[PDB]
Amino acid sequence: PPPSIRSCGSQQYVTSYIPTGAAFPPSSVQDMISSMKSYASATDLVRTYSEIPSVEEALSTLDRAAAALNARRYRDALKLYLEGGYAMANVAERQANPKICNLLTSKGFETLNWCARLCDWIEGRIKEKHPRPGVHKVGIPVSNWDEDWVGPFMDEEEARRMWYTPVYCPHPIDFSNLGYRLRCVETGRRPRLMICITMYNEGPQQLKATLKKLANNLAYLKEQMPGDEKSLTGAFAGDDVWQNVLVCIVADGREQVHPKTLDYLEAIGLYDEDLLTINSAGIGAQCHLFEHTLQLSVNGKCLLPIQTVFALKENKASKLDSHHWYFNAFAEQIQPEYTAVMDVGTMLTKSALYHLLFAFERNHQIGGACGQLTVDNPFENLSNWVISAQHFEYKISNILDKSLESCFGFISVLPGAFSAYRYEAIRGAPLDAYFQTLNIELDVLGPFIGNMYLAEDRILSFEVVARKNCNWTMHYVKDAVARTDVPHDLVGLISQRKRWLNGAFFATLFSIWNWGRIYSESKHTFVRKMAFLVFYVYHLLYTAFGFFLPANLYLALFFIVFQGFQQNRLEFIDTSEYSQTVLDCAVYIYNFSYLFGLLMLIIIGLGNNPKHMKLTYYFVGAVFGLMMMLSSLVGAGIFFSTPATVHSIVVSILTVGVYFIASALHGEVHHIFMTFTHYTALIPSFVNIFTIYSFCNLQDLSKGDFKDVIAKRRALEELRREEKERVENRKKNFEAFRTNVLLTWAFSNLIFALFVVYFASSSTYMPVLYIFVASLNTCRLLGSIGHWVYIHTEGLRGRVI
Amino acid sequence: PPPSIRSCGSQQYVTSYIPTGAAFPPSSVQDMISSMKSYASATDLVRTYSEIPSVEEALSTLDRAAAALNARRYRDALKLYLEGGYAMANVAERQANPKICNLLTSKGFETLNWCARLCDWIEGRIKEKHPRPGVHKVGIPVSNWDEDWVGPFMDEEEARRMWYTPVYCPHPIDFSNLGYRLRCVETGRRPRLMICITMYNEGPQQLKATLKKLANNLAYLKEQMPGDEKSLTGAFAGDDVWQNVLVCIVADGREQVHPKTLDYLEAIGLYDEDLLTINSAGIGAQCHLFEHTLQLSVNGKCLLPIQTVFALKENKASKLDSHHWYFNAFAEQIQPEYTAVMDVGTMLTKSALYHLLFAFERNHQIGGACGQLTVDNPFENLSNWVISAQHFEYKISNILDKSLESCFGFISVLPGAFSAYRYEAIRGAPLDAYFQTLNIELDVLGPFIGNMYLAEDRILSFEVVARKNCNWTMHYVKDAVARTDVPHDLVGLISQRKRWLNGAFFATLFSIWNWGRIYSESKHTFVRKMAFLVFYVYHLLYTAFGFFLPANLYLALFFIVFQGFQQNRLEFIDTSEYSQTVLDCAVYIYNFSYLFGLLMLIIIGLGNNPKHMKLTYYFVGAVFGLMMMLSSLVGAGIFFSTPATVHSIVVSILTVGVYFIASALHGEVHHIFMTFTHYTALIPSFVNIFTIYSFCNLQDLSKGDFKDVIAKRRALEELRREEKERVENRKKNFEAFRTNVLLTWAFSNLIFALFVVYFASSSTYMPVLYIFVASLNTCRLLGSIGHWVYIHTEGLRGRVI
Ligand SMILES: CC(=O)N[C@@H]1[C@@H](O)[C@H](O[C@@H]2O[C@H](CO)[C@@H](O[C@@H]3O[C@H](CO)[C@@H](O)[C@H](O)[C@H]3NC(C)=O)[C@H](O)[C@H]2NC(C)=O)[C@@H](CO)O[C@H]1O
Ligand SMILES: CC(=O)N[C@@H]1[C@@H](O)[C@H](O[C@@H]2O[C@H](CO)[C@@H](O[C@@H]3O[C@H](CO)[C@@H](O)[C@H](O)[C@H]3NC(C)=O)[C@H](O)[C@H]2NC(C)=O)[C@@H](CO)O[C@H]1O
Ligand SMILES: O=c1ccn([C@@H]2O[C@H](COP(=O)(O)OP(=O)(O)O)[C@@H](O)[C@H]2O)c(=O)[nH]1
Ligand SMILES: O=c1ccn([C@@H]2O[C@H](COP(=O)(O)OP(=O)(O)O)[C@@H](O)[C@H]2O)c(=O)[nH]1
Ligand SMILES: [Mn+2]
Ligand SMILES: [Mn+2]
Repeated sequence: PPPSIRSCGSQQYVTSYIPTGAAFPPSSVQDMISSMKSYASATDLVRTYSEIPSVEEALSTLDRAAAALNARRYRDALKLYLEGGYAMANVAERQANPKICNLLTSKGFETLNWCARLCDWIEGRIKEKHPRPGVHKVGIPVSNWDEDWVGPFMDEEEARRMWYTPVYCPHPIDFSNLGYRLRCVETGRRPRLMICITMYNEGPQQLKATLKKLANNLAYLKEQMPGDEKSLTGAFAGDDVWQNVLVCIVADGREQVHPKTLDYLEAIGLYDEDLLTINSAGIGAQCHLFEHTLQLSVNGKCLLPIQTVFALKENKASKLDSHHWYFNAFAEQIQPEYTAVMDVGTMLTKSALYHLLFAFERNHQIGGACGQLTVDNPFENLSNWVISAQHFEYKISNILDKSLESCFGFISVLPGAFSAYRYEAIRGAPLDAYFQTLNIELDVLGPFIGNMYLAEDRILSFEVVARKNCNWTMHYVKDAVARTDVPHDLVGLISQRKRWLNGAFFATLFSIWNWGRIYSESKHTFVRKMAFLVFYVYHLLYTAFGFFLPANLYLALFFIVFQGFQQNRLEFIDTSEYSQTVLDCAVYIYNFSYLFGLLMLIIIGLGNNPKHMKLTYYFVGAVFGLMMMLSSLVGAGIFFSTPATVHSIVVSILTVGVYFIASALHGEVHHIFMTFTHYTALIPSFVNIFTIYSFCNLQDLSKGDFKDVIAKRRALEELRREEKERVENRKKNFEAFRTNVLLTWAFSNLIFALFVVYFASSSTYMPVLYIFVASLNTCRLLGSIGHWVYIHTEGLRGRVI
Repeated sequence: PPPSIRSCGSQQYVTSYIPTGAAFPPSSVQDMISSMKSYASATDLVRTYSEIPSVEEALSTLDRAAAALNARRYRDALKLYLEGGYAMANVAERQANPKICNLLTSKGFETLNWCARLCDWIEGRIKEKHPRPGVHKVGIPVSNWDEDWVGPFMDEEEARRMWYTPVYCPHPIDFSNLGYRLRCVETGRRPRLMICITMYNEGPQQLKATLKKLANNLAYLKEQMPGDEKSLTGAFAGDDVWQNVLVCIVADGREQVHPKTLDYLEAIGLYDEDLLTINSAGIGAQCHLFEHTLQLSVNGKCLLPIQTVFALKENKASKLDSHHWYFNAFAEQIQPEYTAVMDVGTMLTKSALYHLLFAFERNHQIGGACGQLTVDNPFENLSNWVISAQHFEYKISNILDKSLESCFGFISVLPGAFSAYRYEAIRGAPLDAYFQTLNIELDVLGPFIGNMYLAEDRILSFEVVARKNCNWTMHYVKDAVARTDVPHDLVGLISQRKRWLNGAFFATLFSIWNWGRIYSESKHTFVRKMAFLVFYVYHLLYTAFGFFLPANLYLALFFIVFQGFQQNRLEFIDTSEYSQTVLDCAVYIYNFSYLFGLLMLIIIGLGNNPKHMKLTYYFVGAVFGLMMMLSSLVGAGIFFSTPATVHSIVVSILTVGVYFIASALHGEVHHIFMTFTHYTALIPSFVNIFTIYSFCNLQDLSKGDFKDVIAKRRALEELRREEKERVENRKKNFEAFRTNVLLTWAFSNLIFALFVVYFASSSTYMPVLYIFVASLNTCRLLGSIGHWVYIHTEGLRGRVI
């Protein structure tokens, strides 16, 4: 017996009782239903409201249909798809803009055809697996086109039409099996060189500069004459080079792309928002790819056409995911010969690609090459210290380390900007090892592999060399000069060095651990194996010395400066005078200041982000710079007051003058003279701050029934709770590992420093440090000299062998 | 002219071109539409599929309708509500269970009535603001009822029916204006005492124990005889007390409530999942409240009925939000006299509520009272050290600090478990200051107020005392013994102490800062103001001494033990012998071990969660315990070998024996004898570990068109980005503040310790420390004696004044 609940939701508050077990009489319920008439009025209103549909409602219905289809439910998907198709077909007539009307009509027809196909599939007439809407790319004219632009030759269809398609491929390896194709493959052009330009949250200026530089490089490649020994022959000839180069611009997400970048892309005819919004309504795209052959004009000069594929991912993911998409999908489809990788903003020079291709074609044994990296505008604004210090560091590191590692044909790390590979030695196992993280959950991999974040470049570099049944060796080219941009403040430098140091240390540990695979599996010449053994010994020694760097720096400064001041060993002044208070006060002040600075640095670095702590980092850097400048002045005075000796001059040469010798040999001597003073004032800051902060933030890393409803809710809740627990456990493990590593490092350094201070004197420790430093710098100088000899000789002596 | 796109979504890959500006001819489009016939087949399938609706689909449609209604869109809300109502009305007939059928029929009728009301409102016939579905509470019989249970008297309707209603109130202050009511108010009973039992992720055993203890307390209150001077008179008499007590059980979220707790609640008839799922389909409830008068039986004895309101919040929020809901909604509606707050698991004793009510009624000036807190089963399992140490700390803290602060009538912090207030001094401004965080975004409040997390109890305690135009003083009752449960391991203790120490320190700073309001605004007696001044001076001195505790502990241990060993000042052994190596080796070992331990502790505490670092914390605690035990043994030997003096014995008494004197005065002497040895072995661990880890993790804290669509998307993205930036900025500010505070604390301690070590000797520093400690302990002992005198005298001397 139903109570008086005729007005229960209408009134503000209503109380009722619902007995259980009576089940009610149906006649009373029907009488209650028939006694209410107002409902019809509401019904009429709804029937009046639903007559005219709306674009937004149709898009929402299509989105719901796509979500349901991705959820393994088809009947609701079919109903929603039919409703959306009919709604869009009705709506298309009302719109006034011809573009919008045409796009809506095409989308409606496509949706109706997909509905028919799915209905046929449900009946079992068509046998497929995981049915999806058919691929339907759309070509539209460009809004803005330059009437006055003279190029080699451009078909009207290629020149004035930009193509678009959304993709659904969840595993990019299947990008070609699902039936997707590009304009280049369809047209018959077969590019040989592919360049990937990753982009995420970047202003239009950097992209414009990169595209202009690429066009200039292509023009220079075109303009070279034939018949010369240094001229490339083959598909890279003149007047036809622009058809053999393809540029993939892989963005990282609509949510983070700078709006001005989107405006610039729309200006050059590569991104139209209306087409993206309309065509991708119900597909549920992982990415959207636009294709064009863009033409760029700067000032009064016209550049060469560039074939461009712009891929925009719906979600956000790391750069490794962008490389995954690029390499797997596009490389597997087009199958090029040389694959080049660079970041946005890397402004090349005229003669970079020519040198790279020349080296690749002539040598035939190079499994990967990298160019020299330099800072844009080093001389300009010489007042700033950080830019000059970074310029000096880039020059010295490039010359010495790259030369030495290229002599043995094993580059430790190719720069993430402007690197190149040949797509024959990285197709199989090396790429699989490159993308090991993206295919396996980090719980299975463990902490060691997981912590190798922003370091996979070294993984690929090692895998190319140690590939089984092959002998691929990396190489370094001097002339491939690429100009980047560096942070102008301390905080950005700190963050960048954090990433670089973490990746470098863990990749180096992995390489040292797995070096044996070269002898076990690879097929190299015996001389190559011996050279690799020598380089392995050198690498072990250098890593061991670099792991104990802060203690060595502290000991050197302390001993030399202060125990020459206190124990009267400075040669330009006698300190046997004074009241014995200053002599100990200097040492106490130095020790207390150093310890307090280190404590403050470690607390701040482990604690919070280094962006709001600008003043403290500036203060610590200034203190350390003053200390290092004072120590350098005292050392210079000591050296210039000593009557000099053969041992002394040999040590001084092999310790300090190796930089000047190498720079004069390679002709880059003026930069060193300009920037050595600036670099000398940041060495302790570099070592301490960067290493400590890198090791501190290592944690940072990526038609049922009621019973069915209840069971579904319980299962979903249980699964969510289990997933949350697993994520928490993984984070706990990574934090524990990073804490253990940091404790080991800090305590090893402290114990070593204390033992050396308490159980050794200056006359018994400094010779060992001098010998170690002299040995390392002598090895590096020999490597640089060997590389220069090779680069200036092998061209002429290639005729002999 | 439309291209051949008849088969575009059907095929795997289709290429087409869509010109812009032509707008297409409608005749060709219509001819293309009329040339396709297969669509009808699909249509038929949909018409066949949509005939039979489903419960889950109806619930999903209602949920979408509620979401749309909350989104200020009414037409779509009206359509979805009508569709869901019709679907549920059709579905209700098919179900077999009478309960499900009745609930579905009632929900369908309610939905249809709400649809009619909303349709009338849209036409403007009814004038309202923010229309919402009408409140409709449902009473259902309990599944399990005890046939054999003899109580005082129970109406059939009250005994055998449980009531339920979902609420929508976004601002709980409006809980009574929206028209919601409780069973107690409707029935005519007017409770006077309200008890809130917060719950979040707790096992059934704790809740069962708490309910059993509450029933025992009510029975003891009932059984007391009248006509006695110590017997309460009024609404708390016998045979009718159970009607004047209401218990609010406020959960914290369905996602985190332990399933066994839900099963237990369903067992005693307070939670039915089917009713919750069905009735709350379209309201969009912030909380769901069930009401019952539950009867509990344990073993062969039957307890007294308890009026219970169980409120379950849909989302998760802090305990402060639960108190907000409880206080505002229920206190404003019922308007009780005394409000009691306790946590789940607080097992009371028989004579707790009686003592609390007796004190409140007799004194008439107490604006809030708190009971003594103790550990359950202290003697059992005496092998464990942590439980005994916590028991000793609870006893000593309670006795001394509570007695001294109750003498001046200002308790620093009432325990979060088993506290009480009178609902006349907290109704206005004090509650507004209590809930300042929940009504104002933390950006406006700033870092200082925001960092006062888990400390609002002290805020309320201070606001009650310093209320304008009133004189309310807090009070402490000795006999209100409540037994809690304490963590058995070091890690849980560490986390709990982290929370407590953070809250305590920042609340203490706030109180010291704003103490002037008592003199400025409050209306107290002059003698009260003088007493508050004396207590303020004592509080300042104690806080100042406690801020420099680690340095004082280190100095005391170092000086006494090691500089008695090295400089031959231990009185039971002469160290003028030995080869001068041990004498300095002891000091060096002590200093190095202490510094390394502190460094490890601070790095670990700042670094990661203290749950996977169990071994390191155990090791550090063991080292510090061994050190403290050795120091205690050496000190005892020194004291017992000295020929003794009046000054020495006075210092020893006023330093150590104050604990024993106070415990013997209050009769709790056996616990101190049992647990003093265990507590002595954790003092350095307590101080260092708890303070450092508390200060390390301070960061932890809580029908449009296409152009309209594009503008909507852009606006939503911009708003989301702005919100993300604001959240990041707030987190940056809080991290910076906590880092600055930690640096200040650590560097102050280190500088003080170094200065005292280098510029002072044992004979020039220890007397000051002895004087300070003796003064503080003498003041505390005098406070305890005064409190005991008051508690044993005022009862007899109340006749005089
Ligand atoms: C730590 C050590 O032993 N030696 C230092 C070198 O590690 C360091 O070389 C730099 O290595 C990193 C590793 O990748 C390179 O980072 C890449 O940089 C490019 C261009 O700047 C960027 O596009 C990439 O994203 C980035 N890779 C990432 C983030 O994974 C960096 O280019 C190397 N620098 C050079 C000149 O090659 C050098 C650099 O100062 O210092 C040694 O001390
Ligand atoms: C740090 C200092 O100067 N003195 C210490 C006191 O702060 C501490 O007293 C404790 O204060 C906290 C503050 O609230 C109380 O925490 C509450 O505890 C109850 C029951 O355990 C719990 O229900 C509450 O949730 C919790 N409040 C929160 C989390 O905000 C604690 O009860 C107080 N302890 C006592 C016995 O009253 C004492 C305790 O050892 O130590 C002083 O050194
Ligand atoms: O989430 C991200 C962040 C960055 N990047 C790219 O990775 C590189 C980051 O380089 P970094 O900022 O270290 O140095 P930069 O060369 O940009 O100054 C750039 O090419 C970015 O576009 C990316 O693909 N995804
Ligand atoms: O998100 C939360 C976490 C805890 N609590 C309650 O707050 C108190 C936390 O007490 P704590 O864990 O510090 O000590 P306990 O007394 O529980 O051992 C308990 O009453 C919990 O039920 C809560 O309401 N919400
Ligand atoms: Mn860059
Ligand atoms: Mn508890």
